[PDB]
Amino acid sequence: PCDESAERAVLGSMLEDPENIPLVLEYLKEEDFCIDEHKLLFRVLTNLWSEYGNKLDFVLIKDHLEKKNLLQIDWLEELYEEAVSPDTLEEVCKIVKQRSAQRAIIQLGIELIHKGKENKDFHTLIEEAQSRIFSIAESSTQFYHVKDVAEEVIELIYKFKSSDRLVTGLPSGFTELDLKTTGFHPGDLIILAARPGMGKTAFMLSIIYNLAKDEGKPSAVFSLEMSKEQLVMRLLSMMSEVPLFKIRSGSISNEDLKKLEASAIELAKYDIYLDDTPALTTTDLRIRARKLRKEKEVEFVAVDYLQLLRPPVRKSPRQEEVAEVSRNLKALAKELRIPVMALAQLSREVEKRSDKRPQLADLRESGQIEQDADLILFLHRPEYYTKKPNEQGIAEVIIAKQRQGPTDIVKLAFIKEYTKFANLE
Amino acid sequence: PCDESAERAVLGSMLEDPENIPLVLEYLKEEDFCIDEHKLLFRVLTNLWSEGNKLDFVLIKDHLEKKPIDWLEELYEEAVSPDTLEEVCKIVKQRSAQRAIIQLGIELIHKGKENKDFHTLIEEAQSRIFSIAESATSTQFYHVKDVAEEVIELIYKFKSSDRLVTGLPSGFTELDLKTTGFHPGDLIILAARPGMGKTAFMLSIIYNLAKDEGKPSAVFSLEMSKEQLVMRLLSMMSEVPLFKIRSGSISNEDLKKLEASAIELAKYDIYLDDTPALTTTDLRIRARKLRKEKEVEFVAVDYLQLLRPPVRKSPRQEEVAEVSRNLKALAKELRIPVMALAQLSKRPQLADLRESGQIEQDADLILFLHRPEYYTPEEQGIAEVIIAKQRQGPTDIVKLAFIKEYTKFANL
Amino acid sequence: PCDESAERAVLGSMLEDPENIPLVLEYLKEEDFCIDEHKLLFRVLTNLWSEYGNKLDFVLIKDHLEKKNLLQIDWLEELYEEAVSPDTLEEVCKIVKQRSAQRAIIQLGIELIHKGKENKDFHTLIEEAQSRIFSIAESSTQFYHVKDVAEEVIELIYKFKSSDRLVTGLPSGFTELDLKTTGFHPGDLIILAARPGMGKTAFMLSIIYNLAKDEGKPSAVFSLEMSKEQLVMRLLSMMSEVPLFKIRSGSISNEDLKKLEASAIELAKYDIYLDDTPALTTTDLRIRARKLRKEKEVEFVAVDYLQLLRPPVRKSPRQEEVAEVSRNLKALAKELRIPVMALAQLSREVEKRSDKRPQLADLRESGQIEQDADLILFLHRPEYYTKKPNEQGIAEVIIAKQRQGPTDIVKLAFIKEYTKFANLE
Amino acid sequence: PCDESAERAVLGSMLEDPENIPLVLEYLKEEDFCIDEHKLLFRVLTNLWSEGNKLDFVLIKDHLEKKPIDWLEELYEEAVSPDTLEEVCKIVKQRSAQRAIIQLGIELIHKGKENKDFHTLIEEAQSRIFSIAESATSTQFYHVKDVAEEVIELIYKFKSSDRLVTGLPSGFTELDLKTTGFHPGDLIILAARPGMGKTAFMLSIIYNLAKDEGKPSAVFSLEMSKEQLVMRLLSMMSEVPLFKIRSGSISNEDLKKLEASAIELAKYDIYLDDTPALTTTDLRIRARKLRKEKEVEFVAVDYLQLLRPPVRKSPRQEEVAEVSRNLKALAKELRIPVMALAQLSKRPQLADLRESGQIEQDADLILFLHRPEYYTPEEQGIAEVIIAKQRQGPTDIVKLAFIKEYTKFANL
Ligand SMILES: Nc1ncnc2c1ncn2[C@@H]1O[C@H](COP(=O)(O)OP(=O)(O)O)[C@@H](O)[C@H]1O
Ligand SMILES: Nc1ncnc2c1ncn2[C@@H]1O[C@H](COP(=O)(O)OP(=O)(O)O)[C@@H](O)[C@H]1O
Ligand SMILES: Nc1ncnc2c1ncn2[C@@H]1O[C@H](COP(=O)(O)OP(=O)(O)O)[C@@H](O)[C@H]1O
Ligand SMILES: Nc1ncnc2c1ncn2[C@@H]1O[C@H](COP(=O)(O)OP(=O)(O)O)[C@@H](O)[C@H]1O
Ligand SMILES: [Mg+2]
Ligand SMILES: [Mg+2]
Ligand SMILES: [Mg+2]
Ligand SMILES: [Mg+2]
Ligand SMILES: [Sr+2]
Ligand SMILES: [Sr+2]
Repeated sequence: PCDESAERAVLGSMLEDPENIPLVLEYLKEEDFCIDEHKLLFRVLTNLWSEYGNKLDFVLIKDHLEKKNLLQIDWLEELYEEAVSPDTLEEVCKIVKQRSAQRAIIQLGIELIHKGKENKDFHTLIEEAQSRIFSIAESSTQFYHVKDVAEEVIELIYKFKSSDRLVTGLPSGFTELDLKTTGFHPGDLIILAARPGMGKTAFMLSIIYNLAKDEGKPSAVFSLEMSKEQLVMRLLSMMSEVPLFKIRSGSISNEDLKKLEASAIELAKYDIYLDDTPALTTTDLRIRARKLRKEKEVEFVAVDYLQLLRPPVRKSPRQEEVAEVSRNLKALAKELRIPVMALAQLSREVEKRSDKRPQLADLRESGQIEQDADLILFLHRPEYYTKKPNEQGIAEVIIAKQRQGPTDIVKLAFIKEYTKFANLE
Repeated sequence: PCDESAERAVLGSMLEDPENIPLVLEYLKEEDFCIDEHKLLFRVLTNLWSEGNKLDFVLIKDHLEKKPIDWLEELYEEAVSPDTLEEVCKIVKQRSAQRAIIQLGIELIHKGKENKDFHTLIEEAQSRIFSIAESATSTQFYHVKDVAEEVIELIYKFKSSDRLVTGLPSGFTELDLKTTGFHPGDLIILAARPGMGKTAFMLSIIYNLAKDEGKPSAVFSLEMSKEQLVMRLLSMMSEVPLFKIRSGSISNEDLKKLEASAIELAKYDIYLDDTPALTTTDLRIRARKLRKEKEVEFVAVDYLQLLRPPVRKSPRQEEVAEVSRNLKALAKELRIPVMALAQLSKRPQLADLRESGQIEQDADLILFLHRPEYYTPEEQGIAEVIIAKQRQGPTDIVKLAFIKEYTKFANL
Repeated sequence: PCDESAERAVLGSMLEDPENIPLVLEYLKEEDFCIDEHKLLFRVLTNLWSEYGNKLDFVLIKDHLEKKNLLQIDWLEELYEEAVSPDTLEEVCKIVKQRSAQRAIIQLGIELIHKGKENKDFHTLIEEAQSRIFSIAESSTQFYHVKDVAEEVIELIYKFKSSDRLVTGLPSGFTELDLKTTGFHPGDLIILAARPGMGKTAFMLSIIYNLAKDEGKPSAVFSLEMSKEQLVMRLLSMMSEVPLFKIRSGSISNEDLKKLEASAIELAKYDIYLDDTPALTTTDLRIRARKLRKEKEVEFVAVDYLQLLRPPVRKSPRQEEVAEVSRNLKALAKELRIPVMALAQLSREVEKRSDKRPQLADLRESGQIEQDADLILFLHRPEYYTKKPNEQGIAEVIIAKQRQGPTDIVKLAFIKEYTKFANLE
Repeated sequence: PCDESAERAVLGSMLEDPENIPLVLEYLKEEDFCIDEHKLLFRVLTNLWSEGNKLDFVLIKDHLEKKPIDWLEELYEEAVSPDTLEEVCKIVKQRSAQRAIIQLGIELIHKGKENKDFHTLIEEAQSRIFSIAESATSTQFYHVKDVAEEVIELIYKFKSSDRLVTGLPSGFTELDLKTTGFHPGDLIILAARPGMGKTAFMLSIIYNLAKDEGKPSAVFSLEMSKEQLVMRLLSMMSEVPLFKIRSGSISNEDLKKLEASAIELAKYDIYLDDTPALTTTDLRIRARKLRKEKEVEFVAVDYLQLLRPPVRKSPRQEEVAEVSRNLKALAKELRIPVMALAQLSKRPQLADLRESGQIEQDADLILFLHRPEYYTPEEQGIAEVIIAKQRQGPTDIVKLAFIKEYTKFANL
């Protein structure tokens, strides 16, 4: 009817890292604990976290205990030992919650029988039972009346009205796309989806370069696909307009080198953070993105690419794993209050159709990703298909999903040599 | 917890006077009696009314001929005054109500004892608590006599009402004409290709419902944020295009319109929950509470494929079909119409929907949306609402106006 | 090697509700219990249930304990507390049985080694081992010789011979179908299967109406699809011949109302019980059907419809769940000793064939339902398909499975307006 | 538990006289000896018989040339009288039998210790107990010499028998002619579309088997009740149509015929189990006991798809194929022919059966039933039995008569 070993880890994980506390607070409340010992500890830490926030210590906790007189400590240290990982922490919180809910239900049953054996009004008992089951149901996210939501929406309209910006939110750097898309707003998820070799990795690089150079803003990229050196080397080729194949092959002119050196200096000026760790769990990416957001102030985060990410617990069907990863990414974007852009790859059936450009259906094949991506961009290169079209050297960016406006298409220039996207005229 | 003597006196009093029996029949029924012998005598006495009204001891014998005469005569000796009787009838009912509660208590303990996801346990616990609260009896079967009378009263109400529609109106006159309306306990499915304006059509329905019918509604938006959704509706009301809103391109004339729309919308009662992925069980639990607390007469879910079952099924279609069944069960339980939106992979037809996991079989009403201008020609400003399935019978089509910029539906 | 917590619940569940005892008796025997304490309790209750049957109390049990002197009681009350649900009861009985069987096997092994170390005849030991494993195997349903079965069959033939009935068993109300089908016999499962909108819900209503009116017999319907009000409202339309669409729309003439009122009076005369609970588990339906059979005496039960029912434990493939539900329904029909009729829906592929009528294969698509349904009926409306056939207003009932006779087809009249089936001429 | 000296004397006695060795060879074999040295000397001595019959010490040396001579001479000194020898041979065998039992005991403990469904544990426990009981030795391998002699004896029995059929006859002469018959340890599959009379054909087989061959049979009827099935057979015997039986339409002349058929059927030994859904493991356990207790020489299962494996498999075909393998294993273990009926989704052919989960590969014999009148013409009263697969080789077809009303099969 209860599990202590579980509660032990919940309290312990809260002791070692304070940040863990809120996470537990979302999952649990003081009274899912069977032990009064634990309910007190849950209470004091819950209060302590708000007052001291992140910098909560063990000596500081001890001093607070002494002032209260609540304390009489080795046990606390033992609990600290018992600390468990964030993923396991979520797991043990869940099992604690289920036991608690089970206890609560059985208790209601016991009471109703007792009340029933005694003589009381039927209406009173059932209404209270309704209230009690409602309370158990509440213990999480609730319903919102339109009046409260309306007030926040109006405030958002005010901020848009009061802005001096041609494009609200972070600009992409590509004028026609940037105008019709209205930009990248804080807390939304953007999806750049294209077939392999369509230049989405390059497009990401163009975006982050344009952001750092023109807007003077820092960005972060998790590159699961290519190493940080390859990413930077490609970027230098984009800046200096020295062909990438020559750089990698090792054939360069002294004049070409000086151009590359200068490009390196200018790039060093810009603030850009790279993580090339090959396969990250959503939990891993979340942790890294959190701290990177705190230490460095990043207004944009790119993940390349989506399919390379994996859930903390693997499932058998592929689609559920993707859909889960997507759902987390959107959750992260909101949490960080910055735009998050995830890249995605398209399956073979895209090119089996006579149109040869991407469609919404092609993305579905990967899962129910679309449901919460606030903007969806496709990349297409007809040229990719063959030599012949006299068109070539051009690439088209399709705007499959917008919250603001209708479906539209934007044509831009793409130079295969330097792997650089540029505005047409 | 029942009394043989307290109710036993009810039977005696019924034997003595045949005018006593309708009085007890009003207060209590056969199920409330603890003893089979009392229930049986209660049964025959109630049935005695139809087919001699006042023969007080020889129809008793007559009933015995087709079916303890000394014993009932002993019961005859035990009887009480009519003022006495109402009191003892009340105590018989409460003891019966007591049993129902105790039974519920035992069941609730059992549920806790079982092994299920706690959400499931909470969901199943709510259903039993609500059913017993409504019925006052553990048993859910109803004799047709009781149902028939209630139906007749309902028929009176339908006749005496000025139609329009006996069910909840969409706000669109012609569609509302072909459909009886949205009745309590049925599932309505709005299915269309992406960008056909089904999300907007839902907003139009709930808005028209709130303003004209003064009725509360609930929307579960799995796709777009509660904030995102609301701006939409404000855009529909004030007729200011979303692109202008966001761009910062708007003017003061635009604003005040948006503010007024915000005030007007705040007047209406509409509840929103945006949870990115809901299980059907979560949704019923939440809708369960929302129906009790705020009394919402309509529920919209956007959209269907975003929902998932408590236990995952294979591969897809069965999982989606499972969701449909759950929503239907929700509509039945909450006794309100529930509308779920669905996405589709010339016009659209039923076959296209079947590829999506065969929802058509569990649905009481199916609506499609089609916008010929979206495919792109010929002069047009219109979008058509198709009815694939109606419990009544015929498939029919309703045109309506659609404004691309405001994403607003209107009667022609 | 054993589980007490399990045995605790088995005894407890028997204490609170006597009816639970036989269920346990089917699953378990006195000696699957590791505790002598439990074996005594199992023994006394097993004996007690037969003598007192359903009305077995706690004071009465205590008095019996005292007369025996077996008793010396708080523990018994604690056991009563420990009572578990019917579904869980089945689950814990299973785990008790497995431990018991495991113990039994290991014991045989121990003995054989002991016997082996000692000097005994090989033939004697192995034969006894064969006997012992046979006993474990027995502890459930056995083989029946044809001689015993023949005697019961002959008795059934006698009852058919000695009957004054044109149709033995419950009549359907439709003369041609009723004659060739020979009727609905006690303890068999009938399946009415048709595509959505083919009028099976209406056909059920016709059957139950005809039963109550003509034969003066009570019936029960579990309507998972439509509410009790909708079901009754439709039925009133069938009786009064007032079109259903007018009733629901609210357009009626005072003359039409009086007809409806009279129909309500006549319907109130008939005994029909309705349960509109939306999704029932097989366990739920079984419990309700049991008590409804005991309190009210119902000779017919209809379930509309099959796919809406669900097993106590959900499985991943759909077909296994259906097949399980079917299997339970047949088991219920036998148990209740009354005919049980379940309605089933047919998938899209029925109308993808040029014949456009249902076939046995169409039903298979839903699972191995057919294996035990004692009669299978299909409904077909060619008219449903289009206006044109000059035929219309007619519906055909196909007799796919019969135990008595060959495959046959019966044509009947169907009025779309009133949603009523009627005999043709 | 063996004795070096007790058996050691057996070896000595074999050294002394070459007429002693066939006496011990009759009682015991090489496996019964505890020591490798004894087994090896036993081996060479047994093989010494074929290729000098009576050289008592120099073939010993001869065997040593191609392969402890002082030691065996010590064994030579230890020997005993021929009456003595039979006794010590008996004790060697029993100690050996002892070991087999103890080994079985250890294994049985292990099985209990493992984690499986208890039915599985009981099934696996039975198989080991039966094999050791039959073999008297833990090991199941047999040298071909022993098998060859048994085969030869069997060949004698086949030759000296008046055929007809060396295997179990169906009752239908021409079919029985083309098939050797139903032999012990093989799987026969009767596959046909619904209503082709495969259930009836089975009843005809088991009836003809019981009446003429005086042999017991077992049927697992998963589809129809034991009562339902039996009436059928009574209908077949008395030639009274089922529709008349049930309708109450029958006459006294009909009855007595049914009663006589009931008496005649009661004379025959036939065992029925109707369990709606059986696992294959349950079926073997039950058939295991039924074969031992009542000694049934034939088993029929109606029908195949209704069976299910101990562990569920995906999606379907593999699950069904698994069932086939299990039944084959059952036929092998019980050493009797096992016949399973199957349903099919011009004539019917092997391809149609393969769609059903590829049973053809595990089956020793495959029979199809076809009734051209059922499809409906031309004058006809006949149904054909097709052989798709025979271990011998050729596919062939056998006509037979079929009476629609009695559902009865007969020779033309
Ligand atoms: N190292 C390289 N050398 C030469 N051309 C390249 C190189 N990398 C990419 N390209 C060209 O430019 C495009 C770059 O796209 P890429 O970076 O592969 O995006 P994605 O990750 O979507 O495949 C490719 O289509 C290819 O034609
Ligand atoms: N500013 C605009 N100009 C033109 N069309 C627009 C504008 N804003 C929205 N739309 C159109 O309105 C439609 C909204 O449909 P929506 O309700 O989102 O459909 P669904 O519910 O299927 O997602 C989109 O198809 C979009 O093309
Ligand atoms: N409320 C109604 N109003 C008008 N016609 C109806 C109504 N309900 C059913 N019908 C007609 O009569 C038939 C009733 O069948 P229905 O009750 O839907 O059985 P099922 O459950 O098999 O679909 C339908 O085919 C339809 O044409
Ligand atoms: N009274 C009857 N009149 C005509 N045909 C009948 C009668 N009774 C049974 N039959 C036929 O006999 C056949 C019985 O076949 P059956 O052994 O059940 O086949 P299966 O084993 O494939 O189920 C059915 O096809 C049925 O049509
Ligand atoms: Mg890439
Ligand atoms: Mg939408
Ligand atoms: Mg229906
Ligand atoms: Mg059959
Ligand atoms: Sr109290
Ligand atoms: Sr001993």
